[PDB]
Amino acid sequence: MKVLVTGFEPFGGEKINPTERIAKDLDGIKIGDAQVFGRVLPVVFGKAKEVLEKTLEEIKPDIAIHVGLAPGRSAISIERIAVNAIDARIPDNEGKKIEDEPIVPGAPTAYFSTLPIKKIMKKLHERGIPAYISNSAGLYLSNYVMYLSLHHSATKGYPKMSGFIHVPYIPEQIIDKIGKGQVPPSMSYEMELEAVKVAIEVALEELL
Amino acid sequence: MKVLVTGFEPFGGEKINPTERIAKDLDGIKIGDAQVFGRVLPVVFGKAKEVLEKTLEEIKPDIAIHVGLAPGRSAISIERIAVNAIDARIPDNEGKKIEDEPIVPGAPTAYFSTLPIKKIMKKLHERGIPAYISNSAGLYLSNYVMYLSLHHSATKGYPKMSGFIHVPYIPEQIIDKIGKGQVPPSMSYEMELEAVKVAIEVALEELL
Amino acid sequence: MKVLVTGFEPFGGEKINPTERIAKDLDGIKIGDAQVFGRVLPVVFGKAKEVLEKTLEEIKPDIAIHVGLAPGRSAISIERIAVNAIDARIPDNEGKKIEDEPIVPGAPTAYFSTLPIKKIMKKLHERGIPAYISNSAGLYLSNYVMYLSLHHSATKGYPKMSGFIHVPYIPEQIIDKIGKGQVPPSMSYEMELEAVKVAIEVALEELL
Amino acid sequence: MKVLVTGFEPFGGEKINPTERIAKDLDGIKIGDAQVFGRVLPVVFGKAKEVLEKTLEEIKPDIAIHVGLAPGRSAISIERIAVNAIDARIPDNEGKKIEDEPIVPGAPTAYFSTLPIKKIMKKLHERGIPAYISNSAGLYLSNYVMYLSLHHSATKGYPKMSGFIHVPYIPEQIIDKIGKGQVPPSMSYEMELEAVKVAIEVALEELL
Repeated sequence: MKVLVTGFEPFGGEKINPTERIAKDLDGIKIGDAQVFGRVLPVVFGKAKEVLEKTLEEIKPDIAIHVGLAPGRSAISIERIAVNAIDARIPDNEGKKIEDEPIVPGAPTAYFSTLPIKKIMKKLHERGIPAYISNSAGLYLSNYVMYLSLHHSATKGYPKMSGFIHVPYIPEQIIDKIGKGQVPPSMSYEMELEAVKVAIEVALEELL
Repeated sequence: MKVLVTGFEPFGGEKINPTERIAKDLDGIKIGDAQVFGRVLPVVFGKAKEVLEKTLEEIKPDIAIHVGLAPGRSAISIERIAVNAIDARIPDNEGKKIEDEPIVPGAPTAYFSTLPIKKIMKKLHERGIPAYISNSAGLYLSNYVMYLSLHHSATKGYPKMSGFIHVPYIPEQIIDKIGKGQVPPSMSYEMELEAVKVAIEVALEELL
Repeated sequence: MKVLVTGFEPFGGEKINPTERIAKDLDGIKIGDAQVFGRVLPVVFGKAKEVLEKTLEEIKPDIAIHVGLAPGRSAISIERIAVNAIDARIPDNEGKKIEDEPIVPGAPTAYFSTLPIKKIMKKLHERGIPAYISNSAGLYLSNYVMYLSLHHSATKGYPKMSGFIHVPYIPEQIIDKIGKGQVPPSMSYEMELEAVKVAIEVALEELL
Repeated sequence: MKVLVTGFEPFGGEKINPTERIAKDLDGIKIGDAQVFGRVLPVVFGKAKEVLEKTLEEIKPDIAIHVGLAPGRSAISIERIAVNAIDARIPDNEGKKIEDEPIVPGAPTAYFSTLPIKKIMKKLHERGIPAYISNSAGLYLSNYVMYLSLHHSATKGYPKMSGFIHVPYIPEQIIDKIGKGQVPPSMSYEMELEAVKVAIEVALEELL
């Protein structure tokens, strides 16, 4: 079994992205039988697609789990739908703000996630990790790589399970927002890392 | 040196209060030289005063730090003011909802906290624990024991340093609010317990 | 030109639904040349589809604008996507909580709204009405009638423009939440009614 | 009877302050028998005190009602306590950020508002205006003029009733926050202006 876990580099003035450090910490580990591969994608439209399609070609994983920073979210949000659109409020890391573009012209409006999302969520809960089902992943880079990967799954037969997990801020990133009058929700790094490993595990008890 | 730490029992339909477990975990420990005493107060107007005045009489602490559950807060809130008023929205644990009462008739409108609150906050930050100064402690039981203790300090000469710390929900308490459509901020138990020990330590580097 | 405007009856313990009163206030009026029809649908899965398909059959409108109460929203939210799913958190008004059902089995995952949503939003703004594009309509009755209507548009050729608008609470509904410790955003009735007539007007300058 | 109503000029990057326009709209009107005077104060520490003490000297009002913009509040908040402290997060309009200063050295820690605040709140509610009792006015300019005026009342015998009202944003100010990714609560200008006149009226049925 081969399992891809991606995370992103820091974007829009974040000094840090907790998902980069999750991609890197799950890289090369094995959950029993299954090899896990962890890769960090650019927050750059175009380049992220390119890098993601090479990686899926090269590893050809059975389960792909894409992870992102969802600022101001208070729990682990498990994504239900990727939609065929970019409408970037902020620019990707190269300066490209893209308003109202399809991701794949002619490809479906939307794709549902193939991860067992309610089981993942229920498991997280009995681990005492607060989690819920999100119904929008935005229309920036999370939804973009969440859509391109459910599309390659549909087009090429692999990955077999694909989806997206949004994690809160970690505590160490809150303490300079406090500074400009703001205190967002956070979640410890350790809870987040564990949440994406509990996810990998209910994905494997399902995907055969 | 003697240090009191209080926490409260669960109130208003919480199954758990993280501050009860913090009172109990700091009880009997020693931070160097200083003995720490941890006591859990009732969320019962009247009875909490009684219990708190006996304890301050019996231990006669140099530093008193009172800790409470602040539901929906996203960070450790360090309290600046206790005010002379009850206006309970919900009832205390015995059924007493008290609207617009003074705590001590004739006593001052307000008391400022004697804890080094900005230093505490600054230390918490460099520990990567998100923290801020709160300017209202409500007008229920946190403000009641926060005022009664700044009053005994003013009346009797001890404690020398007194204040209040509000902690978020812990994660294990969020997962049934998710159930009734709500996901509040949470903070890990371990971050909270550490935050109140980093507080005890900057209090002692100050109080001589 | 014929224009359908729907609103819903009160649901889940709301004493009132502002959209029922908007359906009823735009009924029978004319914006120039165009006749406007206002109808109130049930918040009852099944029955709402039935009632909505009869109405579209009987009026055969060129523009259909479906309006709902979005509790806790602070502005007029103009909906981008209806998705093929019910996952009701609360029960519809008859007692049916439906978890994970398709609306139309075999029909597309999603439909984009055919209303000129950015122009509507930009117009609202220059009218000083705060408005934004929402990317999820839930998976209760708003998304259900928002999807059934973009599906009849796709299946039957009419309506030509279809979409959904979510309005805040009106002020008179906030004052009893204050009572159980909550104060949600509200918007005046009059701002809301005006917002859906500014919408009808940029829809008609577009739809020929 | 003489009634002072103050409002503030725009501060910290607000293009507008709705309270300036309320001070100006109630100026010179009469509620029956009672003359109402409306004055706009600077958001400048020092200068606001000066201007407010001249005005109270010159009008010598029986009721003073001080009104301010509370950004991000969703309802009319009626203030309970002015406290003797500045701790400005942002600078006043002249560049002075003042951290941890007393307003009046030697004067009381706090003052309770003399307005009949629950009656005001109850009346607002039966007018369908959402309103609640706030327990902190910040430690910038609202709390500063809210304290200076409860202090002149205590020192000089007039005003007889004094307090502070915090109003939400008005809608026209929300539409450029939407732009930088934010949509705060708003309240229509008209609801706000009416709320401070319903206040003046329950203050006069009380103050003799």
